[PDB]
Amino acid sequence: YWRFLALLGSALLVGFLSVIFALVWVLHYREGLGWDGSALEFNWHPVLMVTGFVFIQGIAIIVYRLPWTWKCSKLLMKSIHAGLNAVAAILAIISVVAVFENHNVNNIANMYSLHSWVGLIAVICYLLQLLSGFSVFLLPWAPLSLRAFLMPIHVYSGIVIFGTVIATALMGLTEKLIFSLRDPAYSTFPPEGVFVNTLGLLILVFGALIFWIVTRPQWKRPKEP
Amino acid sequence: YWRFLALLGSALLVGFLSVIFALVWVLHYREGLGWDGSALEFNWHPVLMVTGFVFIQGIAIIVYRLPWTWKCSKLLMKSIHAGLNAVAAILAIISVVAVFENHNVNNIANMYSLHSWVGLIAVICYLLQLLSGFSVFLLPWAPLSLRAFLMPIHVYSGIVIFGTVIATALMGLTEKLIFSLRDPAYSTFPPEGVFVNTLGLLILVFGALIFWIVTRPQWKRPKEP
Ligand code: HEM
Ligand code: HEM
Ligand code: HEM
Ligand code: HEM
Ligand SMILES: O=C1O[C@H]([C@@H](O)CO)C(O)=C1O
Ligand SMILES: O=C1O[C@H]([C@@H](O)CO)C(O)=C1O
Ligand SMILES: O=C1O[C@H]([C@@H](O)CO)C(O)=C1O
Ligand SMILES: O=C1O[C@H]([C@@H](O)CO)C(O)=C1O
Ligand SMILES: [Zn+2]
Ligand SMILES: [Zn+2]
Repeated sequence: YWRFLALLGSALLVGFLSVIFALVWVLHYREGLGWDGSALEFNWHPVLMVTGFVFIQGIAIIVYRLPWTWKCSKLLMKSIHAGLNAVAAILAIISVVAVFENHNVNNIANMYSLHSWVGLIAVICYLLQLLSGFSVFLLPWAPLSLRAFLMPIHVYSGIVIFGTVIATALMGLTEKLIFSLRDPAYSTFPPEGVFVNTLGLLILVFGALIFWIVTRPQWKRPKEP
Repeated sequence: YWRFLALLGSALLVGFLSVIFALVWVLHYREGLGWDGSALEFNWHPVLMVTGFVFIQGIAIIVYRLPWTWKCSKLLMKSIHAGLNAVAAILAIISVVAVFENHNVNNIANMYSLHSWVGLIAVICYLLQLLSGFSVFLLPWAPLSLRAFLMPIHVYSGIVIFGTVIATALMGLTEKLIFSLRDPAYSTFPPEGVFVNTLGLLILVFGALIFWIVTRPQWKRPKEP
């Protein structure tokens, strides 16, 4: 229980450092934020993605395993889980729309890269996990048998999409650093290169912590009567 | 059992398509292979990495869950598991040495990228899982209690390193396509862009299949007496 406390502690810390490093990076090293820059608008993409898709979803994934909720309502924890994932969906759609906007405005191509393919798959599958999850596990009419055999799929899919999102983030960082750090070139180890690489590792470690927490059987929410 | 057969079937298929797509890509679209090209030598990197690190390790990770081995020796299955992971280590070290060689020969920088940071971490941790795994679980002198509490770490770490390796592969593809596809630019959807993006997705799906297989409790190797 207290070693769980230390794990949730570390996960929260690394996660918040991921968001801080995202913000510091776009504000300091890049040009900033804004709703038309146009790269000012683009840099909403990494910031949103880290914030909702990696961090908020990272937390939503393990919301049920907090002990101070075990004797809380299941319908309430379903509400927190659904809603937290929902904030993360909204933010990720906003983040993808930002890129489609900066690109259509600036006459760049869409969906040519592997980062966008994987990314868009993870987004679509995230909304399918959200819709099925909401129309089976929150909603009332779904027969208990349908919950019974959707559940292992739904847990697995959640972990898979989480990982895929981490992998797409690291691909995103790479694309941005290679495109942007031309002179000083990325190869020359410039300050933004080390800073962003570190943010990468933080996003990675945070994934590792969330996976550890979420795969302890001794911290699963104790089964309902 | 037969739905397991179909899963191992699909995993093997997608895995072999990953290796085929790697080879077709470096041989067709790039310049080829060789032990001094110098990019001929480099293109050993993706090919080796896909082959040993993604595929051979993908198989080693689920070797114990094949039913036709459940009433086989545990020491034998430990041998296959160890040895398969060992082939994958050898190949991955060869693959990293290839890059350090092409780069030192051609005066490029080392370890400036996030793909190399994560990649090198995954390699070091893969050799630490290999050494600890070999000096606890194959070797005789390790007290059963030390196996008892190393095991959940060791399973977790294996799954984490597998995923990290998948993420580093996708980062690698991205780097290579962005560096190499200058004219026709990657953005222009050239044939190699679609082919390699597809190889990316195959590497991804293969990871998903291996994770599904390896997290079915009904396919864990039945515990020793
Ligand atoms: C993109 C959206 C979602 C993702 C990534 C996701 C992910 C997950 C994950 C990873 C778990 C395993 C947690 C654990 O066992 O500790 C889980 C459990 C669960 N999820 Fe979701 N989920 C999503 C949407 C939803 C929605 C909308 C609902 C609606 C009620 C829902 C209901 C549940 C339930 C009931 C559990 C079982 C909790 C337990 O007793 O351990 N999920 N989810
Ligand atoms: C991890 C979750 C992420 C997802 C799911 C995701 C998804 C996407 C999608 C669908 C696109 C295509 C948009 C378009 O074609 O206009 C895109 C573009 C892009 N993203 Fe991400 N993204 C993520 C994170 C990041 C991060 C953290 C960065 C950091 C800089 C980044 C950098 C880029 C860049 C440079 C592009 C345009 C180049 C391209 O089309 O590949 N992405 N992303
Ligand atoms: C990089 C090297 C390695 C990786 C990635 C790795 C990965 C894994 C994974 C993912 C599992 C879980 C499989 C399952 O539960 O179905 C596992 C199980 C196991 N591994 Fe390893 N392993 C490595 C090295 C070794 C070595 C050298 C040994 C030496 C004997 C070993 C011994 C075992 C044992 C005994 C099990 C339990 C099998 C069972 O009864 O289910 N591992 N390994
Ligand atoms: C997935 C497992 C992989 C691992 C663990 C890995 C690891 C590494 C390491 C440690 C380096 C640094 C070598 C040096 O600095 O000279 C490197 C470089 C490189 N790798 Fe990978 N690699 C992997 C897969 C791939 C794949 C599939 C490609 C496909 C083209 C690729 C493309 C590159 C490129 C272009 C470089 C040089 C640029 C750089 O330093 O980032 N890698 N890799
Ligand atoms: O609706 C639900 O389904 C799961 C599980 O019981 C499925 O077997 C769960 O925790 C609910 O409250
Ligand atoms: O976000 C991007 O960065 C590069 C380039 O615009 C930098 O000048 C690019 O092509 C993107 O899509
Ligand atoms: O050496 C071993 O340790 C594990 C497990 O028993 C640990 O509890 C296993 O399968 C062995 O043969
Ligand atoms: O493997 C590589 O591809 C590019 C470049 O060499 C292509 O001309 C680069 O810098 C690498 O390290
Ligand atoms: Zn852009
Ligand atoms: Zn090179």
